[PDB]
Amino acid sequence: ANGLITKIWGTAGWTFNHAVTFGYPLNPTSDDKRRYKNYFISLGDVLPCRLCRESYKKFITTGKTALTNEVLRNRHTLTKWFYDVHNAVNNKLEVDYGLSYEDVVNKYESFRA
Amino acid sequence: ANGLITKIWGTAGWTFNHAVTFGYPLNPTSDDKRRYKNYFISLGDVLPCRLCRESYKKFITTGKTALTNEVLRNRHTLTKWFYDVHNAVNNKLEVDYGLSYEDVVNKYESFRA
Ligand SMILES: Cc1cc2nc3c(=O)[nH]c(=O)nc-3n(C[C@H](O)[C@H](O)[C@H](O)COP(=O)(O)OP(=O)(O)OC[C@H]3O[C@@H](n4cnc5c(N)ncnc54)[C@H](O)[C@@H]3O)c2cc1C
Ligand SMILES: Cc1cc2nc3c(=O)[nH]c(=O)nc-3n(C[C@H](O)[C@H](O)[C@H](O)COP(=O)(O)OP(=O)(O)OC[C@H]3O[C@@H](n4cnc5c(N)ncnc54)[C@H](O)[C@@H]3O)c2cc1C
Repeated sequence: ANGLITKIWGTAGWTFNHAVTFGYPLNPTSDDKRRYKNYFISLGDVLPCRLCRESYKKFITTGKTALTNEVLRNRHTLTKWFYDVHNAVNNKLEVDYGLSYEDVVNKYESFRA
Repeated sequence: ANGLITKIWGTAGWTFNHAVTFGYPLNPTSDDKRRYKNYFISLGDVLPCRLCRESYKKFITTGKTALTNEVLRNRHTLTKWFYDVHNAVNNKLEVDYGLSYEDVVNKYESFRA
């Protein structure tokens, strides 16, 4: 019983991590790509819910949600990828917020510093 | 121009990561220690704020907030360590919340699955 109910960390986890993708450079270096890739892989090892970890790991290594080098090309590809991952999880949970990738871009860019 | 104002990611970041520490095993294996250690080091590479990343990296490599092997001993040590890191950032920002470690444990344990 090492897991915590999603009520406390679920949304915070999504918001923080979407913000992370929007802080990615428009034109990243080889180091930026390596660092962010390692972060998102490690993220799967620490989600406070076993089933969540298993599902996440499956998503980032299969289909269009797979974390590949193409996903790390730029801010656009990284933000789109995580957006897709979030939708993949939503669908598995039988929900769909009908939010377009553009709605998300407009939302997070409103917080650009 | 890659940063985001803290209003969107600050609180979410603390909440999600404190939750991560409470999901850590009571009696971790060498593998668990390595995986969580790598995650918390990588977290410093992706905060969407330049000086925030620098401060965090300095906090986890020096002083009482250093991420040493002892911090990874068990759930108690890892959760206390991140509570200390949060207080270190608070002190740097001249913010005082007065929350005790016991208050934090009570809050997150109430969501124990
Ligand atoms: C990596 C990760 C894996 C998870 N895996 C599981 C799991 O396997 N099983 C389980 O029970 N729970 C899982 N969760 C939790 C879950 O996805 C929810 O956070 C939770 O069920 C709470 O639901 P919610 O309806 O508040 O919405 P969230 O999905 O918490 O609410 C997110 C908010 O973001 C918006 N949003 C919706 N879709 C998108 C999108 N595609 N992009 C950007 N914003 C969007 C809306 O504004 C919405 O209110 C996971 C969380 C994370 C962070
Ligand atoms: C690693 C990291 C580094 C950051 N660096 C900076 C920075 O350099 N400059 C800047 O302006 N902002 C920074 N921020 C943001 C900042 O820490 C706040 O999140 C933000 O100012 C909003 O403040 P808030 O009052 O909601 O409090 P947070 O500090 O967001 O609010 C956390 C909430 O957690 C609780 N809490 C407070 N202390 C503790 C504790 N020790 N342990 C557990 N819970 C506690 C209270 O319930 C509180 O409402 C950083 C965030 C992270 C996640």
